[PDB]
Amino acid sequence: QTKIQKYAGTAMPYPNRTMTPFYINHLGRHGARFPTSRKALDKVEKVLVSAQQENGLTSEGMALLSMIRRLSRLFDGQWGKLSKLGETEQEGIAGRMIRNYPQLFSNSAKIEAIATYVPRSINSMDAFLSCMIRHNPALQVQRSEGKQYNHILDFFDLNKSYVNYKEKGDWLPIYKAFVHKKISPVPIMKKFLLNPEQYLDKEAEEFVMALFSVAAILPDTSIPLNLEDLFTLDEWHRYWQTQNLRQYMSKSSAPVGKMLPVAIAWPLLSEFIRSAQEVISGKSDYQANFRFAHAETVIPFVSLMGIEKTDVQVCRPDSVSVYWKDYEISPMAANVQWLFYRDRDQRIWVKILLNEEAAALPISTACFPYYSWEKTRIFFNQRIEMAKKTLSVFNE
Repeated sequence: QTKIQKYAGTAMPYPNRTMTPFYINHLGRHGARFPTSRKALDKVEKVLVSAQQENGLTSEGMALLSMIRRLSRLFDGQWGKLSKLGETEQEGIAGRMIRNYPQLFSNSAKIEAIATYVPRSINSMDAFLSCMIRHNPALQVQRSEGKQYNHILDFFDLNKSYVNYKEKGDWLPIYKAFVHKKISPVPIMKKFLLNPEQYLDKEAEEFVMALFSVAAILPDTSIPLNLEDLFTLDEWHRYWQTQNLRQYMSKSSAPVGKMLPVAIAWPLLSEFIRSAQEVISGKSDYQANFRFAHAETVIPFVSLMGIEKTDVQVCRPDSVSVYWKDYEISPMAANVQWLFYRDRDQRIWVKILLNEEAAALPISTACFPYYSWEKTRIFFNQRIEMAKKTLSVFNE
């Protein structure tokens, strides 16, 4: 809601969200989590400590060093864990689902959930499922997780050409030029350090970006401490535009990526269609399929679906933030739900929810937000055919 929250990008907490379908196809990111890496924290601490050693800290810098050390102790042994906020995010998504559609989860409905091998995704799964079961203990639940789901939930680690692009592709120099252009370190470091002009641009920029990283993740930890006022609103705006661009080029439909980051999600799109077709035909009689994974799963998946705006190909880096916004796609606990309906004449309609808001597809319908399942499935199969055609070029 607030501009400052939006500027946390994919580190933004799930936004406030406070007739009846026969099936629900779901994919959700884990809820809000702790930082996964101590790298930014340690870099901020090294710079401040070393400055404290040469009498180079302002008053606010000494206070900042004290605070950073406290965070280091509070984060210790918590890295990457689902936070209590992340638990409550899952409980709200689950709870709104069962209260919006209780017949679907009535009687002895059958649901299945899958997660990656990552504990925060599993703990998110269970927070979600415990809510379901508390509301209806007569639910039939199948719960599984692990590397057997790597191909549909973890494709971003398995595609060699994509891993190479992610680690050393042409988006890197663009991203680094964008950072140098958008971030002025010296005004920020003046708050904390005497003589910030004595710092080289490279270390000054690594310090500032590391500091942003620490401030950006703090609201996801449930620790009652905040660091947003380390920076002005305009500085957060600029930092966000750089992180938004990094996500868009490394994981979404930027021209520099040639759709390789998007194409790799096709097995999940294929899996989504198959599980719906099996429910529709009666081969399966699950009332819902839930899947718990990561931003790296959701972002290319939403782009591959073609949910409008999310697969735009912007040639100019400075224009991306106008057209593609990562906090509207992959906040914490980001999720995609497909709701299936059968009408009076047994026709099948699908409604697509991104973060619980109706999403548009570039096909026609006479009753938005409801789309013809036949037309939608035909469109998704074309998306998969295109993704495979893309992948045939980058076969390494």
